[PDB]
Amino acid sequence: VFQNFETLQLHAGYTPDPHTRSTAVPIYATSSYTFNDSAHGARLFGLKELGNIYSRLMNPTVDVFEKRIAALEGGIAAAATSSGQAAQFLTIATLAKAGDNIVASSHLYGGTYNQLNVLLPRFGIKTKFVRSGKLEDYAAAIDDQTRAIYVESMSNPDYVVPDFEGIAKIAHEHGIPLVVDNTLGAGGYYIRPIEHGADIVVHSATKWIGGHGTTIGGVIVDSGRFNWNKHSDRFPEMVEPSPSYHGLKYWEAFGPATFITRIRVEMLRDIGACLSPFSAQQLLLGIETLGLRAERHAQNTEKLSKYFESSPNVSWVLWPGSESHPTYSQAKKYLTRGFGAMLSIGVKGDASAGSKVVDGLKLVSNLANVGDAKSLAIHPWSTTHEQLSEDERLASGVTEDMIRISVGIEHVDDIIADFEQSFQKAYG
Amino acid sequence: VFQNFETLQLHAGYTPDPHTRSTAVPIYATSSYTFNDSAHGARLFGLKELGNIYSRLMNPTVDVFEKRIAALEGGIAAAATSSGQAAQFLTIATLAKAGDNIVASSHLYGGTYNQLNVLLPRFGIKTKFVRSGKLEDYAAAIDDQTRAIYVESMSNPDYVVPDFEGIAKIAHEHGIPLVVDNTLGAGGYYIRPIEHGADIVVHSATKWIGGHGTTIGGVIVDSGRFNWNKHSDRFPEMVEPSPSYHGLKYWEAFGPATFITRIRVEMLRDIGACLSPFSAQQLLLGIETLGLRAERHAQNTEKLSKYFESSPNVSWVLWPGSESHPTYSQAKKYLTRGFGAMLSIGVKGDASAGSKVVDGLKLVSNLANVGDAKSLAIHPWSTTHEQLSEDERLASGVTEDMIRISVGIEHVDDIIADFEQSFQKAYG
Ligand SMILES: *[C@@H](N[C@@H](C=C)C(=O)O)c1c(COP(=O)(O)O)cnc(C)c1O
Ligand SMILES: C/C=C(/N=C/c1c(COP(=O)(O)O)cnc(C)c1O)C(=O)O
Repeated sequence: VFQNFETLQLHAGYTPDPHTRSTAVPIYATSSYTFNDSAHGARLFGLKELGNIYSRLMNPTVDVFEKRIAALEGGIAAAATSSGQAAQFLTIATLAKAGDNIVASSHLYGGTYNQLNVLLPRFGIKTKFVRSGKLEDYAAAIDDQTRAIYVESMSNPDYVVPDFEGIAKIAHEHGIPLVVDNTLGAGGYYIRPIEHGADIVVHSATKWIGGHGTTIGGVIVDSGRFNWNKHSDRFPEMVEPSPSYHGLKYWEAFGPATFITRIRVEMLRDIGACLSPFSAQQLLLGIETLGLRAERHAQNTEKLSKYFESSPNVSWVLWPGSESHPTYSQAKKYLTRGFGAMLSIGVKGDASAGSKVVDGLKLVSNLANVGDAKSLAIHPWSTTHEQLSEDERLASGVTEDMIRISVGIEHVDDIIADFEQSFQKAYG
Repeated sequence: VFQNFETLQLHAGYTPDPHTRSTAVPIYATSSYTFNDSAHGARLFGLKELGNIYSRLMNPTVDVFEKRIAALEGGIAAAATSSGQAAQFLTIATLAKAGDNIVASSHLYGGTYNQLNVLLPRFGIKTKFVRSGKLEDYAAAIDDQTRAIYVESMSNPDYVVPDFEGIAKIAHEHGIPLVVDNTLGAGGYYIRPIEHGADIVVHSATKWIGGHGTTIGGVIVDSGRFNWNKHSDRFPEMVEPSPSYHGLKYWEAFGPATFITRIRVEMLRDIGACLSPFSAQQLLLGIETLGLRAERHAQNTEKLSKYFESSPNVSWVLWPGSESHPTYSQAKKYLTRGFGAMLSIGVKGDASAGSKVVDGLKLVSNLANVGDAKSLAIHPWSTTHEQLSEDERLASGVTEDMIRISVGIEHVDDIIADFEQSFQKAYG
């Protein structure tokens, strides 16, 4: 047992196996695992014994990655997926089925919005979007078919910080879990939603968790704290005999691990959005420095917001740590280890000034990603949120003059100098 | 243009890029691809220009994998998935939505059956199973909500070969595509369903395509031969303005590549079951020997069926090249380059005779996989088909005494000798 993020990110969930004593995690580039005998195979498939069967469901490299992220977020267990989008999809598909709905903040990553608003309705799963952040609107949107409340721990790219505890209380009084996308909380370093009532946490490990922009992946973290038996009227599949496994009852067999066990033995087994062990190993190398990177990211982001605030060329600065931020009181309560790695800005001049400043950058990179160690910038109105209508973009805090900046871990003087010379060129 | 499988498996879909001139396919371990300028990023996201955006959707290593398989199967294009299960799920989820159904053969790999019988119904998508293989029963099952016919080119694990041409006509005359799971066809080497009417081909690339049991992966191959416009009454999303892309009309923009385009810009984008480049490079190493391996696999299987036919300890041999096989007339018609890499057997003795024989093998491995270069054996009643009810296993051809054998490319004498010594320990 360790308390400290900086120790867990190096040590949790792995012990050198006695056979090789390998200090680093091996890459188990295998699809299969040989049975000891026929009866052993029968027990593994019959869920009468834990053990490796097939890498669509489990892999010892992926397993270290799952346990470590679980330990950092404070959950009991995790399941890795092939992407952050798949982490969201498998979660929602386990909680809900045709005829159900979920309640969700309207401030979302554009891919999430399109998934909730376009894809899932094809399967009879609808989403009601709440724009205000007000507790009473979240409560009003819930009905008898609702199966979750869904929010981002810091919305991409306007950085709304939700009232985690208030929203969790509403969810729990209605008998539904709170699902938090904690991607912008950097693996639990900036924000730890399970400590504030979240029942399930999903991540795009592609971002800060991975940290180096090499690898797509996602992960689903189960708090173990939602009582599926007590709320079985909304979730009968969690307690009733399972058609997939000859009347197996998940709650009776697995208890607090019921949700994440279903994710694995039903959803990964049948949807098949599994993570490669090569990908897991790249994510593990990033996790080994997650706290150090997230610490420098937030320091650079703070200094860079100061420079932007006093710049004659900057119209506005959106940074969650600012006392003029619309949700500063939530940010102050929940972000006590740095106010994130992100800021957005609007620049002065005509409609083409935003592109001229980005295109003039020579150190910052213009691409679709966040949470690289390299500094990035993009115009989300035309990119990450392009699929939404203009009204849905504005309802998500995405404006047409906004430049989203993912602040890297380069020396902050070089980042500042890069904008400062790009400003000279577009203005004077 | 090359004709020959043996040449395509080494050359199709890749030319050394002029910058590095790398003869082998590089591993593009990157999440992102830097824009030339802001306008370029907007053109990419707007689907106005072809180009790398983000590895959840596209990756140059994965692109070679996709093009090479499409060329080997005779399709216009392909999309990779994280697993064979994901390939099937994304395909059906694009053809069907809540309220729709598909018609499928009852002779299915157990995970596919569970997908169709248990998972997809939760999304309002039901499956009607046909047990007889009779053209009339396939036709009687279709109704106005049907969206495809689904068959395996050689069913796992009784090796029923369908009447491809007859079934493809039933599908096309009712306005629906024939979707064929060609996993046991070995990437098109043994069977090329598109030559016999199939519109969409799915593989588990985990099997013979990869050929070394290192990597999970899937692929979807579009023939480009199904007129979505002519059948827009059953598939309106193929022609009607798309809510994901501001009214874009897919058929009008992409024509015969419409289905495979939606797989990428809708399903891989939103479900996110993508393949990593490390996985793709492993599978490309497989594909470079696929014809050589499949040829040796089938030579060994033929000789091994001969050995089993004349063994006193064997009760029955099930091999699609046998003139006694139930669908031998289909097999003789569609399998002209070797009768596959699989056989099944039942052994004399009590209930525990099959386990005695498998457990006594020292060269053949007892595990869950087919299509490894190493020879494999398993008991599908308690493993790959365990989730099915007894009646469902029997209607898929699976019985309790069945030993499924994936014949490897070891020297056939060592394979035979392995069975001999296990036969002598268990039968005196
Ligand atoms: C292969 N399924 C194997 C399970 C270990 C087996 O031993 O048969 C398979 C699949 C699933 O593909 P993934 O395992 O998700 O890549 C799909 N269709 C067929 C016909 C298979 O054999
Ligand atoms: C290019 C994509 C970026 N976003 C990703 C993302 C995902 C989706 O996660 P995968 O990309 O599927 O791993 C989920 N949740 C959040 C808050 C995200 O930011 C981007 O914003 O620029």
